[PDB]
Amino acid sequence: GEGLYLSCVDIMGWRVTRNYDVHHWRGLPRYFKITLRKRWVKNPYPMASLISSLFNNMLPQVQGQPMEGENTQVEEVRVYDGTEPVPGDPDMTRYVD
Amino acid sequence: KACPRPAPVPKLLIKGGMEVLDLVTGPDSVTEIEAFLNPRMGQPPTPESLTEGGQYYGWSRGINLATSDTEDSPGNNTLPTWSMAKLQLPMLNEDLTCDTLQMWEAVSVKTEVVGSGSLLDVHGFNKPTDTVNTKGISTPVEGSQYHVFAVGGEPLDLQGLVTDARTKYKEEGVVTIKTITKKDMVNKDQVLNPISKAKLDKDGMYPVEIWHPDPAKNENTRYFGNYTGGTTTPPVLQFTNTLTTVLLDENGVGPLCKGEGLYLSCVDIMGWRVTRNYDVHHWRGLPRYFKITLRKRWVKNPYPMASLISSLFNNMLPQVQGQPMEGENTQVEEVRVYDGTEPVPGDPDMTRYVDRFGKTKTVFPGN
Amino acid sequence: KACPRPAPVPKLLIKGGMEVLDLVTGPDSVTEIEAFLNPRMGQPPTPESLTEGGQYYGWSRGINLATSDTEDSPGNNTLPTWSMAKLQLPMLNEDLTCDTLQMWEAVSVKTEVVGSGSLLDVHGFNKPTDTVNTKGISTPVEGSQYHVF
Amino acid sequence: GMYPVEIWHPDPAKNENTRYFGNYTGGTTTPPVLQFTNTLTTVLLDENGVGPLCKGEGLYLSCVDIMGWRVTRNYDVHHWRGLPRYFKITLRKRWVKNPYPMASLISSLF
Amino acid sequence: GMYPVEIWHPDPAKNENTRYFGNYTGGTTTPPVLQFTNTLTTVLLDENGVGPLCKGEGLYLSCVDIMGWRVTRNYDVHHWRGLPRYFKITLRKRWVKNPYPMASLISSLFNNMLPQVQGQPMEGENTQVEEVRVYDGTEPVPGDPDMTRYVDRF
Ligand SMILES: CC(=O)N[C@H]1[C@H]([C@H](O)[C@H](O)CO)O[C@@](O[C@H]2[C@@H](O)[C@@H](CO)O[C@@H](O[C@H]3[C@H](O)[C@@H](O)[C@H](O)O[C@@H]3CO)[C@@H]2O)(C(=O)O)C[C@@H]1O
Ligand SMILES: CC(=O)N[C@H]1[C@H]([C@H](O)[C@H](O)CO)O[C@@](O[C@H]2[C@@H](O)[C@@H](CO)O[C@@H](O[C@H]3[C@H](O)[C@@H](O)[C@H](O)O[C@@H]3CO)[C@@H]2O)(C(=O)O)C[C@@H]1O
Repeated sequence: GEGLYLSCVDIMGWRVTRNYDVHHWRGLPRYFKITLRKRWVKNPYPMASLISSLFNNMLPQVQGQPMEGENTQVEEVRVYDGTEPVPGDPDMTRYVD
Repeated sequence: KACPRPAPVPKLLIKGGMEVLDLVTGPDSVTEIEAFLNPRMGQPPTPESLTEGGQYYGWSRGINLATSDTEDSPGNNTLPTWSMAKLQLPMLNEDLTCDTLQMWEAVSVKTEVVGSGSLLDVHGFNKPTDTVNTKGISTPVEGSQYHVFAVGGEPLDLQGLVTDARTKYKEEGVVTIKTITKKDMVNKDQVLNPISKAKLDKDGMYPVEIWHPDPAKNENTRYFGNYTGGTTTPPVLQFTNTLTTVLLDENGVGPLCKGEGLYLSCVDIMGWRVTRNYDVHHWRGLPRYFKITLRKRWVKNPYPMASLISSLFNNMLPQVQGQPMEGENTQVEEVRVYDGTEPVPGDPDMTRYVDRFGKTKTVFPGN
Repeated sequence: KACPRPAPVPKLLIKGGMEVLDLVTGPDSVTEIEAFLNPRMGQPPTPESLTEGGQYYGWSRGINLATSDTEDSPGNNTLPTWSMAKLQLPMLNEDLTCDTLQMWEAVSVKTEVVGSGSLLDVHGFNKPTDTVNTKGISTPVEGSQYHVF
Repeated sequence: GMYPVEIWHPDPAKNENTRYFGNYTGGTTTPPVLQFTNTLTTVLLDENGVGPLCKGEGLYLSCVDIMGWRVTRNYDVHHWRGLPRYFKITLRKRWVKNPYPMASLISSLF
Repeated sequence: GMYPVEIWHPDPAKNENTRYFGNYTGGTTTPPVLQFTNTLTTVLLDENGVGPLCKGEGLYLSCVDIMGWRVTRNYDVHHWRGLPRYFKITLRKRWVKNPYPMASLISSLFNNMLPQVQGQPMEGENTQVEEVRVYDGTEPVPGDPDMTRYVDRF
């Protein structure tokens, strides 16, 4: 954002009324002195995400079936980048019952 | 040591659900997505109890007829609807530098409808073979069938045509030509209403009885299927894990998911199952598998940065409402532009224009 | 370092409707024209009221049978007929000084008959499956079919 | 919408600048079948890579799509259904020789 | 001869090392059809030129052949027939990378230097494992690193 988020709590305890046991309680305030600088990072963002945003504008909203979620009807996915010599049993990893 | 080196097969990085995608891939790195759509025609999933919904799940409820020519109102479960979904994919990279970006481009896809075996159940209470002594086989699914599907980089563009523009479709819970174009149907819809065009924005909603893959002059979906009419007509199907198909286009392209989503759409009527109580001819469908193979393709960005960048920053500005320097009553009487420096002309009230290409000492007004 | 170069594809020049043709298309230009013809067999368009024309538009009206080997009356609305049309492209030649003119040549064509789904309406009023108790399905289109173009 | 199919046919002339096709599928109960596809293109190109030539800048599409009889729950009013057809005509510019140089009467009525 | 066909189907698992093919031809009176012939062969060869590799050292043949029903001239007791299928497989010897980690074998005996544990869920639908990240290389610092790689989370 360009935001600095301070957050806190400072309960001291119960203030008790000479009346009864209205233990209604007290807290104090807090000071902050942030020392901050300017640091170069790599843009986390893909600018034409907005071009994509545009496509998501011109492109209607669907209801449509579950291809994400808990009952996703996505059965499986695989990704391949390289070339590995034919594996024996491609799928044989950590055996646990 | 040099134990002979096995054949080179493409190396799987990781498999698993959609999240596997999350992982940076690289740029040649392909993704295989198996998934499927369940056949939603009529009775919805929700009445989970096989008593309350009788579990007609994946079955046209009953077949709601018509009064007579005058009145034909179907039922919202006497109505098989276009089944579909959208796969949401990761965003890939940019290069505002060379103004070029990469997209999710589908290539091939194997698909298969499953459950053709199910239509070998021949007990149960359908009309028996021999009605008479009430014996035989409880008659298999038969009747018209239809399977069609598509795969696209945007939803399916469709077109409505119907049998009788008078059918009393409900305004409620289904998308009809009306629901889309407010007004009612006309004989035109009934044949080729160039107006009656929608998008597959919903699901289990536009019935197939109406909406059809419209061969819009334009498309980023590949689709196909077929009709097979009839009443007794035998159901026929293809069990195979062998074949792939090419979403690739004529220029070697396939679809490209604009909006990092992939769109699957399809329908699979097998035909009517028939009760004994009566000829409550209600129909069945089967689910469909999908194995989409899509790669990363580098494409020329379409619309110019500025436009977006600065189209936005101009939409940020205070909206002004004010006098017309536009439209049909511009309070602007005139505009000229100069850059050069010709030597004095003659007629100072001369004009100048440029047309579909070039610039002209406008005709001496004297035509 | 450089720029990735997307695959080469035929560059669109303009798209829209017939007006587009007007563009000085050059010579190796290409034109894609999508159009469609409505099936004018039987009932003509015109009576738009689905009560007066019943809206049989896109249907042979009734079946004007004949009287006998001697007598056979057609009934012009009991008669599916050849549907056609003409696209009027633009004129291409202009320099007559040459013994070389230029003209429009058709190359290929995708085509598709649409709406086979329509025939999935099994309710409505057609002879039922079960005539007897008047039940079943208002029996779909069936019969000889013919498609040509 | 005039010449009825029941009468007129694509006469295979000696000569033709049109490509045509289709088929009959006779029958009474005969089920209908159709082809939904986006994918396939057809070539009007001829045996010499010529395809048609819009002599007279006209392009002439023509077709007929009978599907069968819809039979009224009544009597046996078999009135039959038809469907529409899309066309994506792909066409280019071809070059030719000026025909007019065939002088006055040398071609006139020839 | 247990899984009734009536129920079970060749599931196109995302993954497969089998080649199946078949068809359903429905109907009540539907006429049978076949192909008496020893002429052509079929390739189980995979997309990458592989074909099945008998994992285990087995070759698995599976099939079904309903021809339709034989109807008793008695009543209307159909009870259908099927025929046998022959197979002629052609197999070669192929080289692959080793799949069997002896460490598993030997460390199958490691979970015996310790017993079996019940204990809370760290795999399931209740994995009290809220999170895992794996890091390997080094990149300069990014802004928001947990970037919503999906368009809709915007
Ligand atoms: C076991 C059995 O007989 N199943 C029938 C059912 C049942 O008769 C009942 O509907 C569910 O227990 O009918 C099926 O068809 C029904 C379907 O066409 C629906 C469409 O809305 O209507 C049912 O009758 C309606 C009637 O048409 C409406 O006017 C009325 O308001 O409600 C009635 C039902 O209460 C049809 O019978 C079905 O699947 O539900 C067909 C099964 O074979
Ligand atoms: C719902 C229904 O059954 N519609 C019928 C109609 C209706 O009976 C009609 O619309 C009532 O106005 O009849 C249809 O058949 C007609 C058709 O065969 C035509 C062919 O020309 O003839 C009609 O009778 C004619 C008669 O032959 C003429 O000589 C006379 O001039 O006019 C009569 C009609 O008023 C048939 O009834 C029809 O399409 O109109 C078939 C529909 O299914």
